[PDB]
Parts: sequence; structure tokens; C-alpha cells
Amino acid sequence: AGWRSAGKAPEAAIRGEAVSLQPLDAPRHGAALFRLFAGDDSHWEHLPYGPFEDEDAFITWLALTVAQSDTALYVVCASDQALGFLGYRQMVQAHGAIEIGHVNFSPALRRLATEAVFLLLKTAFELGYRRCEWRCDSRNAASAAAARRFGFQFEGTLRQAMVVKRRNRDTHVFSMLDGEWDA
Amino acid sequence: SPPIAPSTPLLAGWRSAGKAPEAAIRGEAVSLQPLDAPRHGAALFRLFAGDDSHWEHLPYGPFEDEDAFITWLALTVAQSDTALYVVCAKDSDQALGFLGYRQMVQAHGAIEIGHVNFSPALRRTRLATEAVFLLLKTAFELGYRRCEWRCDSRNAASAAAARRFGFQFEGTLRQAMVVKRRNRDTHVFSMLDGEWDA
Ligand code: NA
Ligand code: NA
Repeated sequence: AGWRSAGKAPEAAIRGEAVSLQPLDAPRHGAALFRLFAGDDSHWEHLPYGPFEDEDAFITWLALTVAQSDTALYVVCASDQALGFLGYRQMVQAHGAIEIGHVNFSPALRRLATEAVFLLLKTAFELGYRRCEWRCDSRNAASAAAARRFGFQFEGTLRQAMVVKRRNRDTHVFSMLDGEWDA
Repeated sequence: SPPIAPSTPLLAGWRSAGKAPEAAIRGEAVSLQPLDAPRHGAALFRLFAGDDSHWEHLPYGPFEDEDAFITWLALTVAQSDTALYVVCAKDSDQALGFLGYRQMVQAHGAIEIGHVNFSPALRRTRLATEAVFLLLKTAFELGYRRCEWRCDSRNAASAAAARRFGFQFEGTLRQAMVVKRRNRDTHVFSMLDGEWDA
């Protein structure tokens, strides 16, 4: 009512109980995050990117990903040991709409995993977003269960939304509204 | 809770879908001409200048004058993922409305038919139906796998049009946008390549 916009993603650490989320510095954190997933290429199964040939390739993907205005990534730490990353996508202030995505958690992280997500959930609603989305490949059982567990409501399935590694992807779309966050 | 999809085979001969045509798309009663924002602009403006209710469920309009409308058109078509076309009777230059693609994602073969702006004389006529059919045909011939149609949930006529055209309802994105100082929930509809075949 005189709605203008939701707030900007944090440019300083988001401090939790078990976890700190550090704004991602692609060329700095990049090598650390690359090493987290090297060796286990099955990590890139339910995702549209990866694996990466080498650190250069990973840093390239990270730079180009974070260069988008609508995307902001954070590094998960306990210490400054990077344990995974995640962030916001389709971040549109004017509509108070945002998505929590790019969840890339090391086997060691996958209660700290849960807190990383909630910190961004909490932060998006405190910055006055109206809608937070969560999306996943329909083959991804764990992600879908995670969404329900956090309180996201299933809205529908975007059929044939993507081709991921030459296979079909249907995207499940879930959302929490600001009235839902309150309740 | 929503389906768990099983493993499926690889898609044979998958490649990125093509770019939007840069030449006219010719049908039997209609042709879709690539929009030339500053040339076609004043004609299209006049078409809607009269009844501001046209814009009621859309995220733009009305336009205070021609220049505002040309400015909007130009900035909309400047986006690399949007292409618009002017609806003309076959082999005529008389603009009867416009429409096009947005959110083109060539790498995933996903596209959205939108910016459907039909004059009253065009609405609910055989040329309107052909205009939309020509963008579907064209998208699937270009290798798109999924064609969306989206509307404000309060836009009854657009939802019924989508269904009439054979898009399937997928769901509603609640509080997706703030449009003209009110909430918008968005209905999402789609037509898949295999549905188009049938
Ligand atoms: Na960014
Ligand atoms: Na364009």
C-alpha cells in the first residue's frame, strides 16, 4: 500500500548460530569451493551445471553467475573453512520476488545445511520480500522434501522446462509468501 | 506431495533452439511482421489510444502519448530474449495488433508467447487465432520444447484463451508481481512439443 520495493541482498556476513554466510568473492573463495566438489562428480547430477574441468572453469562459471544483477551468492562457513555455497536467484526488488537457489553443499555439510537455507529465508522476509520461491528438478526427491519441511507450498510443475545433460527436466515450483512466513 | 520423476533416456539429437525469425511469418489470412518499434509505433499507439481498459490486467499501459509508447516498445524489443511482431491481414501493411515471444531460452528450448495486444476488431476472430497458431508453429519448428502462456489471475479472458488454444494449466505463482499498486498472481500455462504434434 504505497509499495515500492524490497531491500537489497546483504553485502556483509549473515551471522547465525552454527553458521556464517559470507558474500561470495568469486575469484577469492573460488578455488576453495572448487576443491569441495572435485573428485565427486555425482554432485552435479540434479543440477544444470558442472562438473568443472579445473579451477579456471569453476571460477569462470561463478563470475558469470554472480555478474547477473538478479543473483547473489554466499559461502557457508562454520572458522573460515568454506563448506558449500547458495544464494538468491531471480531477485527482483520491485516485485519483492526472489528465489533461494544454487544450493551446493559439500558431503560434510549435507544441521548447518538447514541453517544456511533458513538464514536466507529469514533474511529475505526481513528485507520485506513478498514471495520466495524454491525450485527443483522433479527427479530430486530430497530437495522437494526439504522445501516442504521449510514450509514452502507446492504451486505446480513446469513441464519440459530444461534439458540438463541431454535429459528432460520438469521443474517443481514451491513458494512461501510473506503472510506465510509470519504464520 | 509432488511426483518423484524416474530416470529417463537421453533426448536424441538435442541442440539449442533457434533465434526468433527476422523475416515475416506468413500464414493463410495473416502475416506477422517483425516489429519495427519506431516505424510501426504510431499506428499501434492509435489502435489502443481510445479505450484505456485494454491495459487493465497488463503490466504496462496506458501510454500518455505516442512517444511514451514508442519508448516502451523500443526498450521491450531491445531485450535479447524478446521479439515482437505486428499482426496484419495477409499481404497488408495495416497493423491490427501485436504479440511475440519473451523469456526465450534457446539452450533449454523454452519460450513464452506474450505481449498479446489485439485491437477489438481482431480479438475473438479467426485472424487472432491464426496469429497465435503461427507463433506456436514457428517456435516448435525452431526446436522449442515448451511454449508458455502466462496471465494475471484476474485476467479471465486470457486464461480462457490459453485453454481454448490448447495450452495446459500448470499452476499459479502467488504474489509473483506488484502491478499498478496491486498484487498479481500469475497463472502459468504450457504447450509441449509432443502436444503440438497431436
Ligand atoms: Na549479482
Ligand atoms: Na529483442
